[PDB]
Amino acid sequence: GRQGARWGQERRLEFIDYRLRWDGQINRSSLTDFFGISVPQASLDITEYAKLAESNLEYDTRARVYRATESFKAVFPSSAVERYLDDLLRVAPVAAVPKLGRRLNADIVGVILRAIRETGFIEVFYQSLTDPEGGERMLSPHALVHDGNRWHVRAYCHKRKAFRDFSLTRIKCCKYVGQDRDRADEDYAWNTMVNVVLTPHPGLTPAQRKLIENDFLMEGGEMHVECRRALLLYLLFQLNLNEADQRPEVIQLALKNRDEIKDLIQ
Amino acid sequence: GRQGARWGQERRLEFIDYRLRWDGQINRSSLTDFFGISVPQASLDITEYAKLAESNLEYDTRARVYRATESFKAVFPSSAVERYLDDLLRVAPVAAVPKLGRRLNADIVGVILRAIRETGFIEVFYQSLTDPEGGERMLSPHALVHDGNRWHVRAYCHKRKAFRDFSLTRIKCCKYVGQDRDRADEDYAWNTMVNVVLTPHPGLTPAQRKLIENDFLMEGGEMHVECRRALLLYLLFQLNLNEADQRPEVIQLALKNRDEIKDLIQ
Repeated sequence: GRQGARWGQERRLEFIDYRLRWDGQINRSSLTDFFGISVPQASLDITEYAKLAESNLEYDTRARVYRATESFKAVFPSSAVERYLDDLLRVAPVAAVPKLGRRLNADIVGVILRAIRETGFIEVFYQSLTDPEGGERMLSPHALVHDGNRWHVRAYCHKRKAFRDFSLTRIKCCKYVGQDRDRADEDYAWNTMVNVVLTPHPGLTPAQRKLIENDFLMEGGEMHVECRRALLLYLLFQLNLNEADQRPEVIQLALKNRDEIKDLIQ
Repeated sequence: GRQGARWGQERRLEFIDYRLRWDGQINRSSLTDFFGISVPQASLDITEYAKLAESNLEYDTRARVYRATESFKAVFPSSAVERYLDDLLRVAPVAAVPKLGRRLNADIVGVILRAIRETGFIEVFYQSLTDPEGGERMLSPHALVHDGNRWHVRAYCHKRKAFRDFSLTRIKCCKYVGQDRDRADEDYAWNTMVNVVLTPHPGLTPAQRKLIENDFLMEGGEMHVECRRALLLYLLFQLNLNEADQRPEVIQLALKNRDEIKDLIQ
């Protein structure tokens, strides 16, 4: 009722805050288009956003948009994540492809977050298709990493004496067991910044070569992205350059009837 | 201040609501581990959740967890999306791989949502690497589809007289232009349910064959997933079965220095 209305309105205020942060402006008809609300309601939402931050935005009468002011500081922490729009879209017409992969375990994630926050020791049972028997492992983690769909923890392995990555869905048990020293400054790969230069794939026709350079805002046929050395492997996966242990276990399934399901594709 | 505290607490109430929906229970130490709050605060959060739905949960003194009651109905719409935990993790230690892909355009998404809601005509400029020149197109959409990272719109193409998929980042312009008739019941592929049977990949050793069947809860070495015919192609991408037009444009980049960046991988 009222709680459902205040909850729904709060997401629209986060939409406003997001649009101002990333696009620099918002139209009243953006709210009506996106959420299916009336023009009056969109006017109430904009007024409510202004009560939280009176100088975050300003109406431009000629253009008929609200623009982010010079003093704009986002009101909600959610505005900082680029993909938050995807979440707003998914929560407030929309359909999903079936996810084959395993579901993230909130208990294991919580223990790892605690251990990162407190620089703790954790004892895990890690089990992978590369070593099916699995084994217990002693880790000191210092970062939880999002790779599109997949999560992995960056941690110090103590028997092995090196910093490594561990896929969250391959962690079957996770227990906090002690307090450690901070090691983050010894993970050189994690801290070394690499300037990755991308160009349009050789072989593209002139037209698709110019399209891709326009789509990715390249200067002189080049694009620059800063990556930590310990994350290069994950960036290259997006370009489909490698294919191996650190990809999902879903890849290791197979269709019982590959002939019959292929016919059904159109 | 107070607004920041009520906003932060609301995410913890959504965590509670999510855990009850998906895991059936929540521990007080789950809140403290995940959010870094004090035990007293976690007690205040649980009490606040109970005020919204007094019978959604019940404390089990022996196990020391709050369990979802028989009458549990989620309090927040966000609890319905499995991947909402990933969003809570990303908003409230955490790092991200650089996203190479283009950012979702909220204006275009809003026009498409409006057209789906109102069964409208839309006029788009669609531009792809398969046809670089691009072209204007007349579409009547009826679903917005999430495929992990990627979005596409399922729509009726009128010059072509068929239902097709259109990647959202390849839509460069989108305008609502008219009102249409409802066509959803004529999209047979979208409405035809397919029972996809998956098995462990042939060739796996006995150990990794049993691991994967335990990980995906298979009965008799088999797994069943319902897919709409018009979504089979996207399910097969997760198994890496095809590789082509409907994958990201990012795949069509290349590393300027493939030798130097390969050395840096460890």
